[PDB]
Amino acid sequence: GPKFPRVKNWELGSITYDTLCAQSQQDGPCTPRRCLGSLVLPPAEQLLSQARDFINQYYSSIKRSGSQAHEERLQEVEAEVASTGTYHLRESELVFGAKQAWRNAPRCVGRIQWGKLQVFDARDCSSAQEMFTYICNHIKYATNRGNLRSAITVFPQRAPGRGDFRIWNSQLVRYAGYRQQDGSVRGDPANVEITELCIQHGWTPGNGRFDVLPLLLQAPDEAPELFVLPPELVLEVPLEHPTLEWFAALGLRWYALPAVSNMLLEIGGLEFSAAPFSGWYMSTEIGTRNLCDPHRYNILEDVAVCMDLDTRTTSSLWKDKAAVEINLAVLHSFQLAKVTIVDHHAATVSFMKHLDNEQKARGGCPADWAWIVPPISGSLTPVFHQEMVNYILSPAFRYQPDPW
Amino acid sequence: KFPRVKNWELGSITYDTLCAQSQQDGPCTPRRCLGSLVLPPAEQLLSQARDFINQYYSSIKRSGSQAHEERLQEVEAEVASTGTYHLRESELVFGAKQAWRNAPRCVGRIQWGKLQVFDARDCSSAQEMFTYICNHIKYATNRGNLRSAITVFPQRAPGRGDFRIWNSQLVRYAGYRQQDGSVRGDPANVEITELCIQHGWTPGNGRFDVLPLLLQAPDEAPELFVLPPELVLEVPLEHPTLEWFAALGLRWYALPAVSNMLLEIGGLEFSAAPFSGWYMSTEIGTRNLCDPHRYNILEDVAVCMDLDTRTTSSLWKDKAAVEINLAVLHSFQLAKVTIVDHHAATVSFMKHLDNEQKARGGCPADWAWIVPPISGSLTPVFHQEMVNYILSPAFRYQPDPW
Ligand code: HEM
Ligand code: HEM
Ligand SMILES: Cc1cc(N)nc(CCCCCO[C@H]2CNC[C@H]2Cc2cc(C)cc(N)n2)c1
Ligand SMILES: Cc1cc(N)nc(CCCCCO[C@H]2CNC[C@H]2Cc2cc(C)cc(N)n2)c1
Ligand SMILES: C[C@H](O)[C@H](O)[C@H]1CNc2nc(N)[nH]c(=O)c2N1
Ligand SMILES: C[C@H](O)[C@H](O)[C@H]1CNc2nc(N)[nH]c(=O)c2N1
Ligand SMILES: [Zn+2]
Repeated sequence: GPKFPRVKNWELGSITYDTLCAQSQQDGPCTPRRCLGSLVLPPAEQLLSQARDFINQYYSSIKRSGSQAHEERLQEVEAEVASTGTYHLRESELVFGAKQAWRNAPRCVGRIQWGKLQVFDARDCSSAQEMFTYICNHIKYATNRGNLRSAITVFPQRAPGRGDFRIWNSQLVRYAGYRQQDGSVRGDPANVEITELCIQHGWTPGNGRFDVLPLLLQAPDEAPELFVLPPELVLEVPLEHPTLEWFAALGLRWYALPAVSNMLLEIGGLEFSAAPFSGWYMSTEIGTRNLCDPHRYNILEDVAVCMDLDTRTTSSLWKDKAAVEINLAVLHSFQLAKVTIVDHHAATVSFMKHLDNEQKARGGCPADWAWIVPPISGSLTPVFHQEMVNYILSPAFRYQPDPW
Repeated sequence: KFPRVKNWELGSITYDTLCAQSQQDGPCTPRRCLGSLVLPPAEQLLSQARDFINQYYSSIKRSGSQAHEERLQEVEAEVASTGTYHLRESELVFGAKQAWRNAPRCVGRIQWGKLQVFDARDCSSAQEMFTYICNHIKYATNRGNLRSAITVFPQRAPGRGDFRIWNSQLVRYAGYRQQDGSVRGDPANVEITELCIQHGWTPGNGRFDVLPLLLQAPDEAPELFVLPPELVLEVPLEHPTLEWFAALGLRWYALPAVSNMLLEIGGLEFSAAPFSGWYMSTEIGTRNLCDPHRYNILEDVAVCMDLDTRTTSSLWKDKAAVEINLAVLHSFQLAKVTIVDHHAATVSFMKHLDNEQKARGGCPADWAWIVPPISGSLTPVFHQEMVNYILSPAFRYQPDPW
């Protein structure tokens, strides 16, 4: 074959060549000498070239590449950058850019859905209070009484010598994590720092395991302001198991809406520092990671004890048995509650379909194997057996430093 | 810059400095990561040779000695006259252990210093190869108390064909392709099965027929050798509580022994150098029995358990897999054959990472291979960042001989 990465599926014996990776402008963490794939954490004329590239992507997406409108838009952008140092996206350009950022996200297994994204344009927002209103609207629309809908809300872009719009919280919904006197944590240990930041900024803390955090919202060059979500806007699912009656007695729950709020959306050189987006959960994110990680709720031993498993020897597979029942409880409870959720089998089958769609549409799909393969039952899903090429395309969602 | 390597469960950071010692490239470039891929003159030989001799004398703390200097002259003298050289037995022993230590895909490396090395470099015929292989199997098997071992046959030489073992492992079950494309037995072994028959083997018709070995002395047709049934220890599979499981008629062999890899030491290449340890239960329970392109028994077990097969959200697949793994562990424990579960194995690997950090300043590891195929995030290795790179001595893939 050709001189592009050859990609193999070991289950089916089929081969593809990734030619899309040629479009990658930005380097990842690896070199010839060493693979750094498993690592969680990897303008002037510079703006113009990123902007030109994005405008070319837009016009090609609407099959008007080389058109008069295409060439006029290019001239517009360079003139605007020439005089002001920056430029602004048309509305349809933002919608295209946000969908493309999602389509481009190598860590997202949900990308079959990429073309179905509600884009709320909030580039008119001028205060923290209005951010909150926009966010509540997002949450209401996206939650939709359990019939979840993917959405993103985009706040004003970064601007030269003016402060950023930032949502301080890592997600729109987060449970408090309260550091105890003994040094243990009540609630979610992932959220200890954001919890202590909320208190420093005047929040009156609770002391439950599932206290919903307020939002800390920052408008340009202002201290962040604190906003409590009205509890009726935050849909949650109490967890029960279909046959283990005691599981409901554990008082476990999770919220419906996974909504990432700390990522930067980059489109044609422009940087949207506040641009929260939401989808629906894959069940392993809740049942395996959030509930069973040792550094999260860590409930495995408790569930195993209730199941009367032999927790004293690794070889009884007590961890695997408990984890499976916890995942089942998550699925069953969301289903009973009528809240959209997808299991890791159905999600990974749909990601394989996505890989085939993108092979034909673009000649490849950037994908992070370690993130795509679910954290339980890996080789039981078709993605385990699929080789993947990881690279950065733009538009992109990127990590950005915390605002404090 | 040297890689920062973080453990996300403990918050601890190390820096890998061992990777600087890498000379051969992996598949990745700055543009794109290819880490998930399964398949990625005299002065050149001389520099690899010297570097390996330096590794050796350093390992015995005699670096810079008379012995060291003289050995470097011997190697130099032999390469300059003949284009090649030969290893002393003790250097071979050191290189074999180092190749294993360096194997990025191996979760069992806490064991690396405990390897029995059989020198089979005085082998001159397929007949002799078979004798050496039977001794390896008998030693390694040890009536169920498994012992890691490697047997090293003669190195590649410029003027001739290679010594090769055609089979990918020393023990493999036949796969018989049916007229309608389906397979009886192990679908992974269809090609070696046909090669065996074609070289004269009378085939069986079972799901677990142990294959003969095809052994090749240089520039000769391979020869067929049936392993004596008493040499191949096997474990019938049953479940501690599910009575019908035994009725599935399942079984696996005790001894995992890879026989198709090339061992490279100091620039010299050992095209036949089979090595063996003991199994991690997920290799059998998860991959060999449940891969859809392997024995693919998930659905049969699910039905036997009376699971709801009609929907993925019942997690029938996850439930059947767990019980299959449990049966493997139980059965091996019952038969007194060494096995390690994925929790104990990954915990030991974490200890190995820490040992290697102190000893060498790093450890090459291939995350996708180290994390087990079920319950990944339930093991500590899932949460550990890892740097993959090629050090020498090394085990490598090589082309199939046919
Ligand atoms: C439609 C339902 C969706 C499902 C089932 C889904 C599934 C997932 C899963 C399972 C992860 C890994 C999360 C983890 O390990 O914590 C993920 C990560 C990601 N997803 Fe999707 N997703 C969906 C919608 C979306 C939407 C609407 C966007 C953006 C528009 C998106 C962009 C991302 C990004 C950027 C990451 C990486 C997060 C990070 O690095 O912190 N996802 N998603
Ligand atoms: C002591 C018992 C051992 C255990 C439990 C162990 C564990 C493993 C496991 C689980 C794999 C991945 C296998 C797969 O996914 O198919 C592996 C691969 C490997 N192991 Fe170890 N191992 C052990 C001994 C050894 C020994 C003695 C050597 C060499 C002297 C070795 C070298 C390798 C190599 C080269 C691979 C990669 C094989 C390939 O790429 O096909 N292992 N081992
Ligand atoms: C939109 C959406 C859908 C869906 N099903 N799931 C999600 C949740 C993704 C949340 C990912 C959280 O990532 C954190 C916690 N684990 C790894 C770490 C990676 C990371 C680091 C940083 C600095 C930021 C960030 N967003 N993500 C989001
Ligand atoms: C020593 C040892 C211990 C232990 N627990 N397990 C083993 C067996 C390792 C089996 C390796 C099988 O690898 C093949 C089949 N799946 C991935 C593929 C990788 C590969 C490709 C090629 C060309 C050769 C090769 N040896 N391995 C060996
Ligand atoms: C060290 C390792 O990269 C890390 O634990 C990764 C592995 N795979 C993952 N996969 C997903 N989806 N999410 C994660 O947070 C992680 N964590
Ligand atoms: C495509 C992907 O890399 C491939 O399926 C790998 C994943 N991880 C693995 N890990 C181990 N131990 N053995 C394997 O064969 C594989 N296969
Ligand atoms: Zn890489």
